[PDB]
Amino acid sequence: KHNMKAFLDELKAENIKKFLYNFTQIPHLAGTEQNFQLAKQIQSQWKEFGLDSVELAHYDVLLSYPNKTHPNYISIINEDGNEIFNTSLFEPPPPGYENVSDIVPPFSAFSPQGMPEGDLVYVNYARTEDFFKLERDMKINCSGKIVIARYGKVFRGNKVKNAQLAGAKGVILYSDPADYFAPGVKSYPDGWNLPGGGVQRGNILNLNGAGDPLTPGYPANEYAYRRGIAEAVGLPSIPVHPIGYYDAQKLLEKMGGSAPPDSSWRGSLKVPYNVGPGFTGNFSTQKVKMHIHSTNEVTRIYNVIGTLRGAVEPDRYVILGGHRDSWVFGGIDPQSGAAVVHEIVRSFGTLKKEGWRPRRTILFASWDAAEFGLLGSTEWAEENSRLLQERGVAYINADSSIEGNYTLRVDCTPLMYSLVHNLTKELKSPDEGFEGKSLYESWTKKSPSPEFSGMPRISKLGSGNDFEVFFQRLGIASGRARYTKNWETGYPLYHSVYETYELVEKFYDPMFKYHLTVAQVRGGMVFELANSIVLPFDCRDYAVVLRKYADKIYSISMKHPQEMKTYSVSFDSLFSAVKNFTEIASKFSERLQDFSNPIVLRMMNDQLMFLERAFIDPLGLPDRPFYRHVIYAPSSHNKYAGESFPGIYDALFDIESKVDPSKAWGEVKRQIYVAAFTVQAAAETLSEVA
Amino acid sequence: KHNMKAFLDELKAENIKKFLYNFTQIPHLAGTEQNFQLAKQIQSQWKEFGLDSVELAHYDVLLSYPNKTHPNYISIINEDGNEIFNTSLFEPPPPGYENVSDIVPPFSAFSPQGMPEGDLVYVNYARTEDFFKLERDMKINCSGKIVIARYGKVFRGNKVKNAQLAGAKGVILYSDPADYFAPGVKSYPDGWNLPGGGVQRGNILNLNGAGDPLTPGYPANEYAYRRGIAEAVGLPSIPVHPIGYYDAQKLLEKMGGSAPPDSSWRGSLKVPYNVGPGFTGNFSTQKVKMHIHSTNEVTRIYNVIGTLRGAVEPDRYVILGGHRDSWVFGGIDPQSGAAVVHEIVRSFGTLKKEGWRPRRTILFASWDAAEFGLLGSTEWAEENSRLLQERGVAYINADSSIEGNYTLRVDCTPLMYSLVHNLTKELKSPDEGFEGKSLYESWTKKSPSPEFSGMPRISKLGSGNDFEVFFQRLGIASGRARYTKNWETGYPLYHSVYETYELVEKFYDPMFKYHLTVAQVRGGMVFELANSIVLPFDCRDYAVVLRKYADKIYSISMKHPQEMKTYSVSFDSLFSAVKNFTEIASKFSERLQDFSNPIVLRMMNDQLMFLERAFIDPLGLPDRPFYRHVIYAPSSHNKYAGESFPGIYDALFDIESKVDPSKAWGEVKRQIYVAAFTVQAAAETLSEVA
Ligand SMILES: *[C@@H]1O[C@H](CO)[C@@H](O[C@@H]2O[C@H](CO)[C@@H](O[C@@H]3O[C@H](CO)[C@@H](O)[C@H](O[C@H]4O[C@H](CO)[C@@H](O)[C@H](O)[C@@H]4O)[C@@H]3O)[C@H](O)[C@H]2NC(C)=O)[C@H](O)[C@H]1NC(C)=O
Ligand SMILES: *[C@@H]1O[C@H](CO)[C@@H](O[C@@H]2O[C@H](CO)[C@@H](O[C@@H]3O[C@H](CO)[C@@H](O)[C@H](O[C@H]4O[C@H](CO)[C@@H](O)[C@H](O)[C@@H]4O)[C@@H]3O)[C@H](O)[C@H]2NC(C)=O)[C@H](O)[C@H]1NC(C)=O
Ligand SMILES: *[C@@H]1O[C@H](CO)[C@@H](O[C@@H]2O[C@H](CO)[C@@H](O)[C@H](O)[C@H]2NC(C)=O)[C@H](O)[C@H]1NC(C)=O
Ligand SMILES: *[C@@H]1O[C@H](CO)[C@@H](O[C@@H]2O[C@H](CO)[C@@H](O)[C@H](O)[C@H]2NC(C)=O)[C@H](O)[C@H]1NC(C)=O
Ligand SMILES: *[C@@H]1O[C@H](CO)[C@@H](O[C@@H]2O[C@H](CO)[C@@H](O)[C@H](O)[C@H]2NC(C)=O)[C@H](O)[C@H]1NC(C)=O
Ligand SMILES: *[C@@H]1O[C@H](CO)[C@@H](O[C@@H]2O[C@H](CO)[C@@H](O)[C@H](O)[C@H]2NC(C)=O)[C@H](O)[C@H]1NC(C)=O
Ligand SMILES: *[C@@H]1O[C@H](CO)[C@@H](O[C@@H]2O[C@H](CO)[C@@H](O)[C@H](O)[C@H]2NC(C)=O)[C@H](O)[C@H]1NC(C)=O
Ligand SMILES: *[C@@H]1O[C@H](CO)[C@@H](O[C@@H]2O[C@H](CO)[C@@H](O)[C@H](O)[C@H]2NC(C)=O)[C@H](O)[C@H]1NC(C)=O
Ligand SMILES: CCCCCCC[C@H](NC(=O)[C@H](CC(=O)O)NC(C)=O)C(=O)O
Ligand SMILES: CCCCCCC[C@H](NC(=O)[C@H](CC(=O)O)NC(C)=O)C(=O)O
Ligand SMILES: *[C@@H]1O[C@H](CO)[C@@H](O)[C@H](O)[C@H]1NC(C)=O
Ligand SMILES: *[C@@H]1O[C@H](CO)[C@@H](O)[C@H](O)[C@H]1NC(C)=O
Ligand SMILES: *[C@@H]1O[C@H](CO)[C@@H](O)[C@H](O)[C@H]1NC(C)=O
Ligand SMILES: *[C@@H]1O[C@H](CO)[C@@H](O)[C@H](O)[C@H]1NC(C)=O
Ligand SMILES: *[C@@H]1O[C@H](CO)[C@@H](O)[C@H](O)[C@H]1NC(C)=O
Ligand SMILES: *[C@@H]1O[C@H](CO)[C@@H](O)[C@H](O)[C@H]1NC(C)=O
Ligand SMILES: [Ca+2]
Ligand SMILES: [Ca+2]
Ligand SMILES: [Cl-]
Ligand SMILES: [Cl-]
Ligand SMILES: [Zn+2]
Ligand SMILES: [Zn+2]
Ligand SMILES: [Zn+2]
Ligand SMILES: [Zn+2]
Repeated sequence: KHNMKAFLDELKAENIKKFLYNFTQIPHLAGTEQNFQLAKQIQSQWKEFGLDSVELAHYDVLLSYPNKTHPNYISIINEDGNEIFNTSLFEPPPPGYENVSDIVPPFSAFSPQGMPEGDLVYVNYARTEDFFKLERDMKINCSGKIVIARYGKVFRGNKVKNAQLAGAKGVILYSDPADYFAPGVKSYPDGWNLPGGGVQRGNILNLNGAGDPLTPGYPANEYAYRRGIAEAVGLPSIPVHPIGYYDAQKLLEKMGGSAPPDSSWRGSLKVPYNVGPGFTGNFSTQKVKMHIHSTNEVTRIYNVIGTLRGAVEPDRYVILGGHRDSWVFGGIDPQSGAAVVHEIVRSFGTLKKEGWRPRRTILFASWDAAEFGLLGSTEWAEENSRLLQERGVAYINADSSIEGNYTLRVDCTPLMYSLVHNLTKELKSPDEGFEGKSLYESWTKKSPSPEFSGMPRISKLGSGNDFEVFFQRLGIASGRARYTKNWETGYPLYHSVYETYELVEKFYDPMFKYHLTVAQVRGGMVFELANSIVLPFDCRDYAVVLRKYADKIYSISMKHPQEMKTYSVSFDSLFSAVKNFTEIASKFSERLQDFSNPIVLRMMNDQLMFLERAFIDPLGLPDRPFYRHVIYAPSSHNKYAGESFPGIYDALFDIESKVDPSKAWGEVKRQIYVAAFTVQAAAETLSEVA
Repeated sequence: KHNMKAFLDELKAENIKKFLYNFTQIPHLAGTEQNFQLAKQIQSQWKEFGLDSVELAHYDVLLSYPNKTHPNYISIINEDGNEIFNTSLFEPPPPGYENVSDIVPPFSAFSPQGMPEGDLVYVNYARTEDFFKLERDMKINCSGKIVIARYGKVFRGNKVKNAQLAGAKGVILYSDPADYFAPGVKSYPDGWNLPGGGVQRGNILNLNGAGDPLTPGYPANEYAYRRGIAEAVGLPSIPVHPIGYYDAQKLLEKMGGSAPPDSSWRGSLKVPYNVGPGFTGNFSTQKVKMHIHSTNEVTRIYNVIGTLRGAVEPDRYVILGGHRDSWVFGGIDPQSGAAVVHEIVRSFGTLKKEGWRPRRTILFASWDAAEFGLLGSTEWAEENSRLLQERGVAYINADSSIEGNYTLRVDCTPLMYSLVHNLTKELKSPDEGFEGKSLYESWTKKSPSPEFSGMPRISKLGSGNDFEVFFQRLGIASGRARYTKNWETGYPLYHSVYETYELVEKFYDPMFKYHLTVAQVRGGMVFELANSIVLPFDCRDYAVVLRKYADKIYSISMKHPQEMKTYSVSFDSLFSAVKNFTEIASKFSERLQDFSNPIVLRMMNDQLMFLERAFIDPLGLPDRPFYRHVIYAPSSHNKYAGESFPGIYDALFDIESKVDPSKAWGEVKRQIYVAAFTVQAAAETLSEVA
């Protein structure tokens, strides 16, 4: 038989290991020859594996690179203009790689050039709440200052956006051991902790889902008309550079001015964590100077797109995609994901060579330039948006398979909750102490649901990964799964040169059993979405969460009862809409269970497929035209986090500070109307069609 | 048998006549009790006729009405502030109706209040070219003036928009006998010409497809959050009032200043048609004073929505819709259309009572408030947009069935050209001298195609009618057909109190044979769209027109060869896209002809249905977010006319006057890229799906 169990049994830990080794011997930075060579290799291998067609889809997009002959660095500058301390020009390379060529030194992609000279202010994580604390409580003025911020808690671009708007002329980002050095664990190469010379790379764009900064809305193809740099989307306006904690210590140790307001502002370094501005009396006349010479350059990128044509519904697409580009070796990010995708393609291909085809078409994607702002997946979706929104059933992402070895982590639409629960009950747990038990059992024990007994935690989707354009712009049901760490007690080497094959094989997953379990979850999801007669979506699960989200947004508003009285702010329409969605979903599920008629089936499969699509508003969210999903959007304060009813949430955020409360509460009421209307309209897609 | 011929044979001229009489005895102005009573009657009758369900869909939208106790009028005002002449307070009512209550006096809907006093400038038709001539050639300054313009040639709102931007403080609109009095024909009631006391009503909004000015994007339902009047969409900012030619003569006869530049500026009145500004020397000290007291008021409107559920594909909708609201009696506009819709519903119902159902669902609509800006159809489409864009096969409009008695007029998407040609070859011509000949033969003889021998003229769609939201915002294939006049040699009584049943029965269509022929065309189109196994769309016809439109836009650009050299403006991408569309459409048509498999059929019917949808750009046209179709949009100078490649056309329009030619030609290049990309993307929807 060719059923799911046949597909799953063909997946092998040893193959995943072989592929991971093969993908991580040299750097694969977006836009470089080595990453084009890897694209060609994967294209060739996916053809060998048995896919019907495998093509490269290329685009010419804005990328950013350091200048090879004028390196980026930061200085402490004395009274005379002598540079008395300089940060590192590169991370000490890991053992055995000290002669590998073309390792990109640490930099912040898309930083402008500049050499700003100034006094530091230390801004904790540079979160919006951290800036509120500085300015409103401590009365510290960031205007004209260089801010030094520690990484962690939110996406780094959001930090830079916050720093900009606070008036800063530069940002130094660093990794504090409080956030990236786990107690009792050795630094790389003898454990998985971050050494003092390690540095986290990463882009600092604020694109809000636009993709290539020069071509928002349209693919960056050969005839594309590009915005000028001055009109580009999302580019930072102040120089930015990341450093390690050895170099950060040398910068923080002289900080004067105000004490930290409290212990949540102190990291683990042996420094005062003084907020500034400026250094203590002896060194009051020294300043910090940035030297940033990186250049933005339109560069060709390549996606690999593999097709396994459906036997019955070839015009319905289930997509498994993850990126291929890495900052350096990509040991975890993304090659632990890409190796899993490669073995999934191999397994589907094995079944295909034996005469099997899935019911629906499966598309497999190896995306380029994800590290520079999800550029490869976004340009491809812009090029193919008409096909995807009329044919796209689901998107399963496949970036890093592991970020820890403790338990499963799943983030997905409520439409896939039942599918995930059912699949994980049929898979074996890889965990110690759970041998012979299901993955559902181990996951639920380690990561319990906050609301329900005997259920696991599943998170929302925001951004930060290649599902973003599919889910937040186009409204295609999306999910992701990986193995993760224990939060109760990014990983330390994230985006550093130390993310290697050896890191994974020695410290994360020596037997590749966690990788195998992730391959079974992602591959299993794809198999069920592409083969189940009725799409494996349960609309009643959306109804349950919509009520939770409506309760939660109402509770936020109810912090301001006088204003709700004054401006007549009612959530009655939104609760009515959610109640109607609940009733209609219940009736639809009865019909689905109770309907030989392939027209009624496909009519009902179309109602299932277009249900996620119904939460899209074609006008987008306010000043964010490419975030269109009314229920979820990436948080306006943290791209990594999903926010529910984002339009209403943003209208309420810090509302007590708004200068015209009538207008502000009017906008809250407008967002309640948009949300209530969208929920009711989605509900009505599930009604009998005529 | 229940086939098309059975449907068509059941339609009767005598029933159309009976219904037209029934619909036109009292006024049915949007928002009034009489028009709600008619909605209830139609709902009841459509139920009786056999529809599965018939509901009222209501919305609360901005309407505009005169003040019953402070009437609108225009004055000539002397030096002392004595009003020496006043325009009429109402049109003399037609014979037998002089005691009918609730006739709305002539007014311009949505005019603001005001009493501006000034000197006139006569602006011909107030077209953009007329304003160019005044300002650039004659150096006449409209700032602070009351402009008097004649109706005709373009939609009246576009006139008011032009007048506003020229700085005017008021607009007087009038009907010149050159445009509304056919030579040798008697005035109403003794012929179909416009009498001197007749006045054309009509709204003067510039909504650009938004629908209700207070709720753009979302239905004006019970919980809607409304913009303030100051933020409303499309409202004119200067007072506007329409008058007849007896009253216009009294205003024009004193005009001084400059002579008309040429004979195309002179109408038929016995006046000089002097452009002004102001009156001749004897009366130089007199001014014109407007008195406008109309009020905008949120008012409930009602659409009737009838459903005939499909037997095989109930989730595919073919829509026949036209409006019900009229300015006064609606003898032609819209009741000549609504009477045809009523007989079509009756005929489909007859077949339904005998056990027949169409293959796909047919929706029938009686729209409200079309006269106030297509409000009823637009709010309904906003409410149901998710259902329509995933299920909508086609929209056939049904406003006035006649505007003349000479020949057929069809405006539609190229996807319906073959369907119309085939249907009209099977229908009998109603025309004198063509007895026993087909309607195709008579139409083609009277209205030949410009480009092809032995083919009829079919026009493009713009706006001005209720197909606008379906076609231009949502991308649902749309069409319209009516009987029209001979252009080689609006109709005179358009939007006047003289549009009565007697007008039609005595002067336009005494036997109701032209109405019957229109019922066969519209009803026949609906029958074929709702019943044909394969959708009756021919993608190759789109390929032919796209090449014509690309040739035409290139020719416009080629008026500026130096600039195209300087800024490297190439249309190569657009021609490549059109060539690819041609090739792919040809291959798709081969597969369609050559494919027992209902999945392949429906897959291919989905490719046909979503082909119009592929021409929608989710970002809309520049500053017009609700006009989304890249191939067609209503002209930016005349809402009634369709324009092809509107984005490029507007970027080229008057480009030689732009102050920064680099930026202007950059925008032309951007629009060429958007157009080329959209054509290629539409083409790719017709490729094999996997
Ligand atoms: C959830 O689904 C329910 C349907 O089960 C749906 O109920 C609808 O609610 C609206 C109210 O928002 C009802 O609207 C009424 O319709 C009648 C005509 O049928 C009108 O006469 C009413 O207007 C009068 O009363 C108003 C309220 O006091 C006044 O503001 C107004 O000026 C009039 O005097 C009113 O429009 C509608 O009938 C029902 N439909 C039903 C029961 O089938 C509810 O709206 C759905 N929720 C959401 C968020 O969509
Ligand atoms: C109409 O359909 C045809 C397909 O039949 C399609 O042809 C495509 O055209 C593009 C050109 O716009 C081709 O792009 C080339 O792709 C190759 C790789 O396959 C690249 O190496 C090429 O880039 C080099 O050359 C460029 C031009 O001088 C340079 O600008 C560039 O820097 C590189 O040196 C180039 O990208 C593409 O291969 C074909 N696809 C085919 C033939 O299958 C055409 O685009 C379609 N029309 C529209 C409007 O979409
Ligand atoms: C990664 O694996 C690929 C696939 O086996 C290797 O590429 C092959 O290399 C051999 C011998 O050098 C060639 O004969 C084949 O043509 C290649 N096949 C391809 C590209 O599909 C590649 O060498 C491996 N890389 C590493 C670092 O081990
Ligand atoms: C930090 O780096 C800078 C740049 O390389 C060093 O400054 C340069 O030193 C060289 C060697 O003497 C001189 O030729 C240049 O004139 C210097 N450039 C300057 C001062 O801007 C600097 O000495 C380094 N500091 C430390 C502590 O290594
Ligand atoms: C997950 O598994 C459950 C348990 O089998 C499925 O629920 C059953 O579905 C069948 C077929 O429709 C019904 O006959 C049963 O009554 C259901 N049992 C329940 C609800 O306890 C469920 O459909 C699966 N989810 C998927 C496939 O997405
Ligand atoms: C238009 O026709 C309708 C439908 O026949 C007439 O309405 C009917 O009037 C009769 C007698 O007055 C009532 O018994 C029915 O209940 C009505 N039927 C409906 C409303 O569906 C209406 O009178 C006609 N109007 C004119 C002006 O002739
Ligand atoms: C035009 O209409 C106005 C408004 O009705 C007339 O002016 C009014 O005349 C009455 C009757 O004598 C006076 O009571 C008001 O004081 C007048 N209002 C004014 C002058 O603003 C005016 O006479 C009419 N002109 C003609 C020629 O009929
Ligand atoms: C209009 O009528 C023509 C003539 O019958 C149709 O074209 C024929 O379609 C059949 C069935 O696919 C083909 O076998 C013939 O070769 C076609 N004849 C031609 C092109 O001359 C055409 O499809 C009809 N258009 C519709 C139904 O939209
Ligand atoms: C356009 C908004 C996102 C910015 C593009 C880079 C995205 C990149 N993503 C990542 O680095 C992701 C984050 C995650 O999903 O855990 N890393 C992994 C291991 O999945 C970044 O954070 O830098
Ligand atoms: C929002 C843009 C259109 C404005 C709404 C009123 C539309 C109204 N339409 C009409 O009066 C139409 C015009 C036509 O299609 O021939 N009249 C008829 C007889 O069909 C108007 O012109 O006044
Ligand atoms: C890189 O820096 C060198 C000098 O170190 C300079 O000559 C060159 O212009 C730069 N490269 C760029 C900007 O691409
Ligand atoms: C912060 O300091 C600078 C002094 O350079 C000043 O110009 C700016 O307005 C200040 N912002 C405040 C006080 O909010
Ligand atoms: C793998 O799990 C073990 C046991 O809990 C632990 O000692 C080790 O630190 C884990 N590795 C990582 C990278 O979390
Ligand atoms: C209409 O005009 C009368 C006086 O003629 C005035 O009292 C009333 O306010 C007006 N009605 C409105 C503005 O609806
Ligand atoms: C038109 O005339 C007015 C005089 O009231 C003037 O203010 C305005 O600027 C003029 N416009 C021109 C000359 O373009
Ligand atoms: C109807 O057609 C006849 C004959 O050509 C013509 O005399 C009459 O004017 C037409 N009526 C209208 C309204 O065009
Ligand atoms: Ca783009
Ligand atoms: Ca609206
Ligand atoms: Cl992932
Ligand atoms: Cl029409
Ligand atoms: Zn990644
Ligand atoms: Zn990453
Ligand atoms: Zn009309
Ligand atoms: Zn009209």
